[PDB]
Amino acid sequence: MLTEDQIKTTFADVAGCDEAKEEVAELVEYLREPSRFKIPKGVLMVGPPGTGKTLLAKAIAGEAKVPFFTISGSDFVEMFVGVGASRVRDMFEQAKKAAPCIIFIDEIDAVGRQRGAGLGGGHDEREQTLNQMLVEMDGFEGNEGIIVIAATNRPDVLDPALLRPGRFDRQVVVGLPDVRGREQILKVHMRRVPLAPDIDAAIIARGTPGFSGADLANLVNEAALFAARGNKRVVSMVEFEKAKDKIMMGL
Repeated sequence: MLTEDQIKTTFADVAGCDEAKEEVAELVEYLREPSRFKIPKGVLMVGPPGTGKTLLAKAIAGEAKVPFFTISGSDFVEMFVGVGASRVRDMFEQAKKAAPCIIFIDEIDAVGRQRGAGLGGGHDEREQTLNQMLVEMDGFEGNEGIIVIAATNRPDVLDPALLRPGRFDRQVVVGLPDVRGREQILKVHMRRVPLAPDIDAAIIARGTPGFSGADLANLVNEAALFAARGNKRVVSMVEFEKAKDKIMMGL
């Protein structure tokens, strides 16, 4: 299925990520004015879970004032079964009507998973789906202003056909926030939460190395939940301590 985002996302909607926002500047400029521009074709957002990879892709589109499309390669939500070459073609043809635009391939880890022991997939619709995505990118003339984006933490596990020149041959690092980034992100997610005098986002950040953006959003949520559980009007540092610990037990 091809979907389109109906609400714009911009960099204002992305907490932190300052480094990656700078790195994608060139992509935003290409989408705004493709004829002015090697040319971007496929971009992989590379980083661990929770760094906001798909979110940043959506934000590029809103910064450039272009549509954000998503392609799904399976009609079933818990299993990747493919949609086949014809459906892939139809999805690219319809998105290309609206170029310049971003086309985001959902779940590239599944779509690009290596399955044939190098012998190919034949009539397996999963490989038919992958192969047609590659063919469609190779058919871009590069004046259209289309960027195809996907997201992974393991680019080298993907079918190497995906990473050849002209396909997903650019990677953008979307990494974990550093301690300054964590404080920045926490402040965003705490803005509408009632805080005790003892709250110090810098101290929370010191105690949360390796937390992703999602982890930080969830940390604030779990602290707020502990405050609710304790019937407290505001969220204090002890609710953050309880939240941080609960989260460090999912592991």
